[PDB]
Amino acid sequence: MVANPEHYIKHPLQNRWALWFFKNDKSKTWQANLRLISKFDTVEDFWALYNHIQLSSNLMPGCDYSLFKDGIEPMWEDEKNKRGGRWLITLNKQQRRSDLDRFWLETLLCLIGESFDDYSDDVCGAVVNVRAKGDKIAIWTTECENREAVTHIGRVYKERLGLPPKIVIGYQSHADTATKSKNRFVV
Ligand SMILES: C[n+]1cn([C@@H]2O[C@H](COP(=O)(O)OP(=O)(O)O)[C@@H](O)[C@H]2O)c2nc(N)[nH]c(=O)c21
Repeated sequence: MVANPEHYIKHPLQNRWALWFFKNDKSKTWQANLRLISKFDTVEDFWALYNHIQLSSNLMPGCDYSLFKDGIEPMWEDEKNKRGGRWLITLNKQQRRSDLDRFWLETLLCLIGESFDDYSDDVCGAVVNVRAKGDKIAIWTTECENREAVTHIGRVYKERLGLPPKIVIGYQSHADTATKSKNRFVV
């Protein structure tokens, strides 16, 4: 009689997120090809978007999805990414059907669930690149000199995906990727 079961129509997330899509439309430049699909700030709206969008393993080669916090564009040029970098995970051709979709959904849940605790503010978003040569998934962070935040993020993320502990993943600064002719950290 006292303890009435309570329920909620919406369950807000701690941050608002935006899903971006990149298509290699050869009539446009790189930046013009990076477009905002939609924003969400609740569990219900995340699942409504995820269940009704094309899987990463079904995208054409050269396409990308990105989930970034509201106000952060998924590019090195953004103020919140300029001094940052990314933890990069590389997949071979065999892993497209077996790992890509599982890894990306686990990455999305990692982000929206704030799995990095006190280093949550260092997280900017994640990107999945679908490529014929090999797929890639990355988590983008705001400051490549914050070693404690970067390595905590990397360690929690690598363990979450269930990656074998013997093969390392690297963290590349965006300033180094933008000038490539090199990893700052490994985990
Ligand atoms: C993420 N990123 C990708 N590029 C361009 O995309 C190219 C390839 O970057 P990629 O698509 O991340 O890797 P890929 O080698 O598997 O294709 C880079 O050499 C840049 O020309 C980018 N170009 C700009 N301006 N800004 C970015 O944030 C950015």
